Amino acid sequence: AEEFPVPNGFESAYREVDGVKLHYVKGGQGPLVMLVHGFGQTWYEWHQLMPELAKRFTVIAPDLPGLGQSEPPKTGYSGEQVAVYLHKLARQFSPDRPFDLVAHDIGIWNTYPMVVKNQADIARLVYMQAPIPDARIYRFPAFTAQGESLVWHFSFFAADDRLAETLIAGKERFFLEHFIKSHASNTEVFSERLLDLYARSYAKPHSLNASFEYYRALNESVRQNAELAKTRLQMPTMTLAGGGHGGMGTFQLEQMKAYAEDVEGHVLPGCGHWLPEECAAPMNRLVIDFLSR
Amino acid sequence: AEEFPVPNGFESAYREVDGVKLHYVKGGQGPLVMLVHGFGQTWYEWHQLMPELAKRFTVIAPDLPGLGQSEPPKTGYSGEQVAVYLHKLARQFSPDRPFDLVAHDIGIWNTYPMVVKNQADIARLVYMQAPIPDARIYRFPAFTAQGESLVWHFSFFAADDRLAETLIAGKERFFLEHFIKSHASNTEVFSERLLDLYARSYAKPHSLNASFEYYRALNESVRQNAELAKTRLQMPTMTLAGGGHGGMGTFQLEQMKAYAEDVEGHVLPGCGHWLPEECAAPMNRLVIDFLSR
Repeated sequence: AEEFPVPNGFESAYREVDGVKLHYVKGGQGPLVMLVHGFGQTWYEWHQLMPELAKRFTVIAPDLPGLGQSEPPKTGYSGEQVAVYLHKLARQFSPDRPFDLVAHDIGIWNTYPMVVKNQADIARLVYMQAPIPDARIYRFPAFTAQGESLVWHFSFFAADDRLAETLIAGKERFFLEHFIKSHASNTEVFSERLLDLYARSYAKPHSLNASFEYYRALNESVRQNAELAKTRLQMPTMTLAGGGHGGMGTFQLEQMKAYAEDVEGHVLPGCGHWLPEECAAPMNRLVIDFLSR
Repeated sequence: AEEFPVPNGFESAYREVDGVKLHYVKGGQGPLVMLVHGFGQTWYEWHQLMPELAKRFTVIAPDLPGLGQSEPPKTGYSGEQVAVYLHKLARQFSPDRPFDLVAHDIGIWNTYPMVVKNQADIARLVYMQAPIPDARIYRFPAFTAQGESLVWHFSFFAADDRLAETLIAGKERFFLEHFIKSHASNTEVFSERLLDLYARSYAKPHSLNASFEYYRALNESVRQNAELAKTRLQMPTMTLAGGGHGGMGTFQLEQMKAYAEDVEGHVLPGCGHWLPEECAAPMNRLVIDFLSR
């Protein structure tokens, strides 16, 4: 019944949060670290980091609402709405201590509002490989002198008429493999077995739709964040980005400098978008050291 | 067999040009005007303008290579390669006199090189609703505060692994309706009957692939034009652009001023991309008046 194999010593479980049944994988002991995945993926993208982190922390990795084995949200897909589910989930497990947060891709979109509104609950923050929704996203190019651009998919996924679901249905494995590899530097880490697992998961009709609903809410999140951003983040923050094909480069740290007072950043040469898989060992090391300081 | 109904008094015919059988519709008497369609359509987009122009001109409307009933090109799909076919076709019917040219969308891409290389063969020029391929196209955004951007489809159509044909095959009628209407202001001119006609034509497998090969050659066309643009156009030119949803707005004229010495531009309010259909009366009047000087 599990969509992905659970690491030894971890449990797959469910918690109801505001009427929404969320799936997560949990292990370890100590202060809580929540890990939040992004588009095309599930909790499983963290499966190499989780056992190392569980040596020193309690580690929880949820499926975003509607993705993996988590139920769709009953409110909506904008960042402020989804962030409520994730914040209350973390609070069920760390009610008496601030917790750490690591997020990738749209996991950023779905956590930033709860970080900025509940700063006393967040001990340390790691964000990798996606902009915080704001006006800067309107500057990315539609097309480049080398071919397809990094984020033309924002428009593809946000289009109405269920454009993305209709074109991708029946071709979910084909599309996801193209999407992953077109934003990767290191494609060999994506075995046919691994692509099969991710494709089977997001091909569930409610999960295919949920994937794109995050993008259909992106302009709403941008508008939400315009007000939230008047309060800068005060906790220690680290950004990570790939320096290779598919990576955000220096954008990640430069944007975060406008949001956070105490921020450090690293660009990983030879790595693209999918840092936990393409560049697991150095990504894991940087996260662990930053969180363990 | 005709994919579209020929206007009364016109003939549907073919002509072999450098080994490629081009389809065209021809009527009228007098000096030659060639009308060149763009993406998603065929010669038929001109069918309301042709009877009017034919009162004063010989009018020819070819199908672009690979599209409508024309064979794919044997050289390639870059602007400079395709323009050879169109120039030679026009000169078969106007061997000793300059002709007029009207082009829409990627018809611009496929005619600009033969215009700049054979300026004495072009009496007057009308371009509407697309950039000439140059470095400006790398500045359009992937995503806008309103949502879908104008030209995110550049990356989609240019993507490798035949991404666009693989996703759109079997769904051509769905996709073309969405593409056309999302770039329109006056959407109700696109009846189901008309969409059926256009979709059946570009769903031919070689036409679906040809459609996207034009975008796969776009960066080559940009590199070609960087050299060709060192000479400005000297003949009278007019640009038209829609001012409504889907329209190029002031960009059309502002770019043309870098390419032409003698240019007047119009922005048609309440009109999007598909000027001949969305705004037939004002567009036809503008074109007929400009060519009748």
